[PDB]
Amino acid sequence: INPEALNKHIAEIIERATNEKPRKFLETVELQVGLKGYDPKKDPRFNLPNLKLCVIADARDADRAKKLGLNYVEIEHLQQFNKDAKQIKKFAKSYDVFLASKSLIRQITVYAGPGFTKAGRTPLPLAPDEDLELKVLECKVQFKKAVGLNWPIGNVKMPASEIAQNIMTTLNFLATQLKKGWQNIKTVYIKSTMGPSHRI
RNA sequence: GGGGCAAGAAGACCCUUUUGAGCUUGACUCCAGCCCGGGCCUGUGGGGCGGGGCGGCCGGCGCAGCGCACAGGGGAGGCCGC
Repeated sequence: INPEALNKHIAEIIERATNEKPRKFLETVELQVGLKGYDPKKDPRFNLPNLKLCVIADARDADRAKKLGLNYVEIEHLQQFNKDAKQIKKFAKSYDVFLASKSLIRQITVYAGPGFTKAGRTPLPLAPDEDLELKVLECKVQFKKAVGLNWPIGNVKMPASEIAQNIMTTLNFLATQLKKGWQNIKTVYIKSTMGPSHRI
């Protein structure tokens, strides 16, 4: 049950991995959970709660975004969205997670903001005075029709004790989401990006 | 032998009764009988198939695109010269 020993090995295999390593300990850690007593047809589905967010925002949010290092955009490609509809698929893939503006809600809501979600991207509302900076820090369950759920503990090189806190939070939450409870999950795995999986 | 509505015989016809019986069925509720399955009786052996668990490995076409994309993640570089 103790996941600490398997986490302790993670640093050891990291030695030969190398990798792209953006704010990663030479890789990204993952939690892969198998499932039992559940199928896509029935409905106890629940959606609940380096890394990046697309700052589709306005003045000040843009100024902090260049200073932080996040891409910032407004009406330039808003109108160009009318010119190309593939443009909304191109920019949704361009940013794994997105970040809308509360002030700039007006322009995207009337336009391609739900179009962004047609490909599958909904940006997160941000007034510039509210800290776009601390929203990054804020950054889940998704049974839907997927029986097998894999999430990333993160490109975390942070202490293994923090790593085990997140390995636990997801796990108690997954059971809280599963009607049987902790006995609806067949397997729990912890692994490096190109490295092998280790159990709980 | 006309009458004594002469005598038998608490009409056996037909009604009534929360009164019966015999028979019937595809009435309601059932019982023997029988058929069927498993347990017990009930020993001493030899096999074979299938499930579950494990456990290797192999696969999967609307073409749009680059081709059969099984999917959930990681992932821009690893370790394929990819």
